[PDB]
Amino acid sequence: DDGICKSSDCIKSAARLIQNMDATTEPCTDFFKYACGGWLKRNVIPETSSRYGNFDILRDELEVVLKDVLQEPKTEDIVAVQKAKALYRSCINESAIDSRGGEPLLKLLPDIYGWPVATENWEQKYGASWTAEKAIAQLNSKYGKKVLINLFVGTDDKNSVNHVIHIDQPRLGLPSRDYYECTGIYKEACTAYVDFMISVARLIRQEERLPIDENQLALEMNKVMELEKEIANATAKPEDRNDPMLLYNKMTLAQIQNNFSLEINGKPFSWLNFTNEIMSTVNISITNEEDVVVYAPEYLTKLKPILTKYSARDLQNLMSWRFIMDLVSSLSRTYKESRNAFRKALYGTTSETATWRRCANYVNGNMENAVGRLYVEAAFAGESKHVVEDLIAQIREVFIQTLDDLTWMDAETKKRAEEKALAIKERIGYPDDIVSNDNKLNNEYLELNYKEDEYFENIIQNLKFSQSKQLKKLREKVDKDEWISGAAVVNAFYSSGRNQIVFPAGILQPPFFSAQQSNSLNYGGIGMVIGHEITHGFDDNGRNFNKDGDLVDWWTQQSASNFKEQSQCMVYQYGNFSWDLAGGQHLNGINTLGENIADNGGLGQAYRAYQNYIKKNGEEKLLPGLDLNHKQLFFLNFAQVWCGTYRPEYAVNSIKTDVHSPGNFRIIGTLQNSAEFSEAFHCRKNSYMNPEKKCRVW
Ligand SMILES: O=C(N[C@H]1CCS[C@H]2CCC[C@@H](C(=O)O)N2C1=O)[C@@H](S)Cc1ccccc1
Ligand SMILES: *[C@@H]1O[C@H](CO)[C@@H](O)[C@H](O)[C@H]1NC(C)=O
Ligand SMILES: *[C@@H]1O[C@H](CO)[C@@H](O)[C@H](O)[C@H]1NC(C)=O
Ligand SMILES: *[C@@H]1O[C@H](CO)[C@@H](O)[C@H](O)[C@H]1NC(C)=O
Ligand SMILES: *[C@@H]1O[C@H](CO)[C@@H](O)[C@H](O)[C@H]1NC(C)=O
Ligand SMILES: [Zn+2]
Repeated sequence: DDGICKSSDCIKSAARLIQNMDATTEPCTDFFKYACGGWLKRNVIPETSSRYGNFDILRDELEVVLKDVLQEPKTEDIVAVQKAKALYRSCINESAIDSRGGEPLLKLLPDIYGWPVATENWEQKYGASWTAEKAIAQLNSKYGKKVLINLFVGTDDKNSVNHVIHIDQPRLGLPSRDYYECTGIYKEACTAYVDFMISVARLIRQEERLPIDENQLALEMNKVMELEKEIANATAKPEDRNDPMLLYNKMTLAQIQNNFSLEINGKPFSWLNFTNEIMSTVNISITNEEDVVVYAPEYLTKLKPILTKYSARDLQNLMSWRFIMDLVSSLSRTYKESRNAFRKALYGTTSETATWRRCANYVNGNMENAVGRLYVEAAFAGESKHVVEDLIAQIREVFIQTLDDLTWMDAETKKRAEEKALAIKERIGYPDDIVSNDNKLNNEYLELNYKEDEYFENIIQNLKFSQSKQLKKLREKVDKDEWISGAAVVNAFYSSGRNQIVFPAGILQPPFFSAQQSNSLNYGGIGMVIGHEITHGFDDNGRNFNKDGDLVDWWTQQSASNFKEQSQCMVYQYGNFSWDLAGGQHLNGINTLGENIADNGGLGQAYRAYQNYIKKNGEEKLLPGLDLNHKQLFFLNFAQVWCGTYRPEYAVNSIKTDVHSPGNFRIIGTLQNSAEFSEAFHCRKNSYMNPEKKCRVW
């Protein structure tokens, strides 16, 4: 007995670890290169990917399973499954889609008050009866597209069992407000955006047999850009939306009318009319004392002088465009190709992913429980669920025990933190009844009826369905049994309004987890993920919500002040990271703070749980071909979760839009703060990976 594990499962783990690492790099100088340098040398980002790495590879591999389970009818399939497969088949039939051209979009445009640039005599046909209230509400209520003013039904932050109407600033056509500077690194994207507008307007006019005036098209679409630039500059930055206590402003609709008046197309904007135009689609009446949560009061105030300068036509040119730009990829090849330069500018990709991949993901996104059922029956093992349950119990207890060691909280706040940690609701794998209750699964989709030659009608039906569902919830209680993710997902989640952590079946696989892989690897993989999600209940957002999901302050003044002091260290740390792929720009340490807190706390929680495991059960057998002990393998597996790279165009995008740090800096930043990492690899003091100053929250 040489002490070495020689099982097939140890062999597969060892081979993967060996192939990804670059042992010629000193781990204490750059652990990203040490852990991932072999992967980087062997791989090139595919033409269809904006990012590539071990996470993206797992998602690509999950898509293969979805293809296998969606593409073949089975006699015993229940109606829910038949519908998912029919939807899939409608999506992959490009011949049927191509033969329809843009006709499905042409049929639809009268229902959204047209697109003026592709309409003759727009003012007479649609301007005559146009109102901002009706035009915005139509896009919202029927198609789920929120333009200018984002009104939605969501959970009440301060009463987690109830729903309430929210009003917020809208999303933009470009990835973030920064893009609307339209200079330097943003210039290509802005140019491509307007060219994309022009190209689609041109295609529609061609198919409608209208004359093309290239100068007129450019005049109108550049006016769309000038309008959206003003909208973008009026929106609040993410850094100014990160305190949920300050974001929550509840007031009546009468208050909203008194305090946020708008004059659009020369008409006073009626908030009550706007709200009822939306809620009437689900037979719900609204009066002026309805409570509303306004997340963006400053934005509405800034919108007043903006919208007085624009006509109904100018607004509808932007409003319909924001919907159309989403639809062209559901039309014929000619319409699909109009997006090529825009896609390359935002993502760097030169080709769309395989049709069957896009379609598998589309069906999974819209029928998550039907596809989840098919996925787990094909790919998810039995006892896995129970093993992960036990790992969650260990890490939950480690979090609670660590509270005693934390010197920056008083006893009262620690007790409240333990209360919340004990109340976190765990969801593992999949909801049992997507497999065991056919009636319930069929009835979830009963109102959907797909036609296999009508992909466009199918996706439009799905837009209407999911928006009707959302709006109808206004007077209903929150369903505590609902899962915040489908099972066929390679991710994990935390919900502060439900105080719920979820680990879908899709993430319960190597490198994160296998009942047959070494425990060092499981703790460094899924163990860290579990701690990450629990720690989200206590990050700069989650800490503001109590055990029942309510936005209520349970912190003493001193402990809250200390939380900000401790977390400020990480704001500065990650904000000092320069990203070469993003042109040398610095990460946003405020926007990534929550995820960085979760990374740093979660890895430590997982490590301490692994130490307790060894205390109780003894050391594991070593892996063959690796001169690394199991403490070292714990950190190596953590790091290899994040092996990957980015296209420069997408790095410019993600550094502004991603609330996570890039994988390489999740590795460097977290391990820089870990004394245990530097103990395991015997890093000299003030080596790059072992700075004397270390940040710590949880
Ligand atoms: O870090 C997370 N999840 C990531 C998963 C990698 S990709 C990343 C970048 C793009 C935006 C976003 C997306 O997947 O859409 N995203 C995520 O959610 C947390 S919450 C869950 C998790 C934590 C640690 C290991 C594995 C999972
Ligand atoms: C694709 O759609 C066309 C037109 O409806 C139909 O004739 C053809 O059989 C479909 N192909 C498949 C593989 O279902
Ligand atoms: C952007 O918005 C701010 C705040 O309303 C304003 O002061 C500034 O002039 C705006 N910039 C442009 C270019 O409109
Ligand atoms: C909203 O106002 C319009 C007139 O601009 C009116 O035709 C419509 O019936 C109103 N809708 C509701 C729900 O009151
Ligand atoms: C970098 O770190 C220093 C030291 O804490 C801090 O003062 C500075 O603001 C940080 N810079 C960024 C961009 O985060
Ligand atoms: Zn996270």
